Amino acid sequence: AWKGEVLANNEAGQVTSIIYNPGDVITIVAAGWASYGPTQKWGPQGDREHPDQGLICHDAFCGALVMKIGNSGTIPVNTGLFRWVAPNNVQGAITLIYNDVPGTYGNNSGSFSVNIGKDQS
Amino acid sequence: AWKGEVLANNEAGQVTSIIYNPGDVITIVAAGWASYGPTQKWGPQGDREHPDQGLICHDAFCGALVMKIGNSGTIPVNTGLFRWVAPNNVQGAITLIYNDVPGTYGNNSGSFSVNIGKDQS
Amino acid sequence: AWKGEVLANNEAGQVTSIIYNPGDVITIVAAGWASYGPTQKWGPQGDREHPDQGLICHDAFCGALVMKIGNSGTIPVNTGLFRWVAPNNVQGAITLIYNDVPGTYGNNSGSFSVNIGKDQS
Amino acid sequence: AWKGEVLANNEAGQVTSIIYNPGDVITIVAAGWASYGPTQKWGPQGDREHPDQGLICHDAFCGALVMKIGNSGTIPVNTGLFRWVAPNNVQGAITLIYNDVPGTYGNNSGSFSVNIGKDQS
Ligand SMILES: COc1ccc(C(=O)c2cc(OC)c(OC)c(OC)c2)cc1S[C@@H]1O[C@H](CO)[C@H](O)[C@H](O)[C@H]1O
Ligand SMILES: COc1ccc(C(=O)c2cc(OC)c(OC)c(OC)c2)cc1S[C@@H]1O[C@H](CO)[C@H](O)[C@H](O)[C@H]1O
Ligand SMILES: COc1ccc(C(=O)c2cc(OC)c(OC)c(OC)c2)cc1S[C@@H]1O[C@H](CO)[C@H](O)[C@H](O)[C@H]1O
Ligand SMILES: [Ca+2]
Ligand SMILES: [Ca+2]
Ligand SMILES: [Ca+2]
Ligand SMILES: [Ca+2]
Repeated sequence: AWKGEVLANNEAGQVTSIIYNPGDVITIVAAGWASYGPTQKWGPQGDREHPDQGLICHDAFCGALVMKIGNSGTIPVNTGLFRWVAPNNVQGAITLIYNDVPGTYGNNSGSFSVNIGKDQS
Repeated sequence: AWKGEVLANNEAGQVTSIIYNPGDVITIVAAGWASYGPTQKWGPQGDREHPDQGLICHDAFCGALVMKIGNSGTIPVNTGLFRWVAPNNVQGAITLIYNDVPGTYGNNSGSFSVNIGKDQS
Repeated sequence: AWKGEVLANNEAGQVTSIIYNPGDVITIVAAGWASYGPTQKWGPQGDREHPDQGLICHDAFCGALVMKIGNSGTIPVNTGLFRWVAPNNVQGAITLIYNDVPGTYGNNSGSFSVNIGKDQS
Repeated sequence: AWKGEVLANNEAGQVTSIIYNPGDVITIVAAGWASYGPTQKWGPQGDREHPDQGLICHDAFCGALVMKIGNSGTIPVNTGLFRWVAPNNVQGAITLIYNDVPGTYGNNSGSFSVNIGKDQS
């Protein structure tokens, strides 16, 4: 398994040791509090009231946890994924990223703690 | 494994099909949006700004997900637990409960979608 | 999980650390060479040519690996069981035993090396 | 997971659905009775008394279960593998094969029933 943190201010995102291969089943659990700028903080599902001004993932809220698998588009993680199979034909290293608008990470704060494991299959 | 909804207004809580036995390793993933009364909604970590006015779980925020195992006291769940082993001598049915003040659940709204599975041991 | 040795000359068999609980899924893998008396040796499936002269398990060959779960009768194991669920209402410690005729274990030799794990459920 | 039969008389072997990838933990359970020619039959550990006359796998007995992983050389399976990882730089499709001398498969009979699963990591 992999265990680490994802900083809200990291535009590049946090590379993990997990390589998603075809047929893999994985479980992700994410926790913690972070901000895209404001004083308030939000958990891994982010801020359901904030408008999307060009987020790196249009299928999750501003301040939510998202990922890429290899060269893929952004995929919502939020609080996690239970015994999940990639619905698309994606393969490769998982990178975790805080959902914010490109070029606006500098004022972000906080972090999520994240576990990723492969399940039986 | 078990998958189901934990209603915010369900004061008795949601009994699951999971019996926790000594040595069991479990994973929980919880998602969704709910309120203890206000117009706003919060995830399974609840509302970090809201004071404790007599919650069923003093170790989690108002609006968070908690559980009991058989006749245990409440245990925080929040977004979930990854390959978790019970610290205390506990056993029996896992029940999932929305964290609010007893007798104040009537004005609650939303639900959390929750998966629980036993892991390889 | 549990790992250990099942000696062919141990009429009581080997009590393992595994407590089989309702709903568990288990995997057993057994390996090695053992004898019920002759200079020849046989693997965990035993000797398919040998008549049953009062074996502890009538559903496996003489020299096979078998088990008991709590107060059950003998259940054939042979080379192992893959993601296996016990009959309804069978529960308790798993005991591994070499299949021979009671009172005839003293001339036995060799052992099976066995792994038992709980699988995801 | 994969489940299927490996015939003793199939020189090329049984190609499975399992692609072994770097990091994968696998379990195999093999069972059954087969012959390399004589009237006797042996399980997946094969015949410990038969000399090696140019077997496809010098590390296992004649009549044992063996495998190839992608372009690897033969690797013993015998009764199976419990939560096993392959050597570095061994990867690809698993093919299961009865251990005999090339060109001598036609007088073989019987089959092994095999299960292969990927385990939690
Ligand atoms: C207290 O935090 C904010 C309040 C409003 C905005 C807006 O930019 C905004 C702009 C609007 O019109 C131009 C608008 O509609 C009238 C609106 O509706 C609520 C919000 C952004 C932020 S944080 C700000 O968020 C962005 C991400 O969207 C970046 O993360 C930035 O670094 C943050 O400071
Ligand atoms: C070389 O070792 C043996 C040879 C024959 C027997 C028989 O008792 C036997 C008797 C038969 O008919 C009367 C028979 O006819 C089909 C047969 O066929 C192969 C074998 C047992 C044994 S080992 C002996 O085995 C027993 C368990 O069966 C005990 O484990 C004992 O300790 C061993 O010495
Ligand atoms: C070394 O391998 C053998 C040698 C001889 C035989 C016999 O068929 C045979 C025939 C006899 O009469 C004509 C006989 O007289 C009593 C005898 O004594 C033992 C054996 C079979 C085998 S198995 C052989 O194994 C190889 C692998 O090593 C191949 O799998 C082959 O296909 C098998 O036949
Ligand atoms: Ca920002
Ligand atoms: Ca309330
Ligand atoms: Ca004996
Ligand atoms: Ca042959």
